[PDB]
Amino acid sequence: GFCEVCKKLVLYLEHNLEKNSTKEEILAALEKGCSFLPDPYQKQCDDFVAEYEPLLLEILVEVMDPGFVCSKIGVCP
Amino acid sequence: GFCEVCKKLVLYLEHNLEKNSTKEEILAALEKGCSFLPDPYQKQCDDFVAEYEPLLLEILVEVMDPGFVCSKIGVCPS
Repeated sequence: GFCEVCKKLVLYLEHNLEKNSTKEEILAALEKGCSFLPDPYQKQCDDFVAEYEPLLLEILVEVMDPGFVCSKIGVCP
Repeated sequence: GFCEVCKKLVLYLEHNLEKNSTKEEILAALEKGCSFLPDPYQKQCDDFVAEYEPLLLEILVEVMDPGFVCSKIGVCPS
C-alpha cells in the first residue's frame, strides 16, 4: 500500500538537495557544528566541510536508498 | 588529517537530528512532498508520514554515526 509513496518521498527529499535554499541550509548547519569547536579545530572543521560536504551528501544519499529505507520500515519488499 | 574533526562534526549532526526544531523541519519537509499530490493521494501520503516518520528519522540517526560516516568518506580508519 505505502511502498510506492515511501520510495517517492525518499527520492523527493534527496532530489530536494538540489534546491538552493536546501544547499544554504545544509552548509549553515555544518558551519554551526564547527563553530562550537575551539581553535584550531574550528578552522580545521571549516576546511573539512569545504572539501567534503559534497562527498558527505553523496554517501548519505547512497546509504539512504529508497528501496532499502522503505523495506527497512516494512512497507516495501 | 581530518579524522578527528570529522567525528566531532558528525557527532554534532547526530545530536542535531534530535533537536525539536530539527525534528519539526524534517517532518515539515516530508509533509511538503505530500502536498504536491492531488486528492486522494495527498491524504494517503499524509497518512504514511503520520504513521512512519519517526521510524524514518530513526534510520537517519542510525546512519549519522561518526565512525561509519568518517570512514565511508575516507578520512578515518574503520
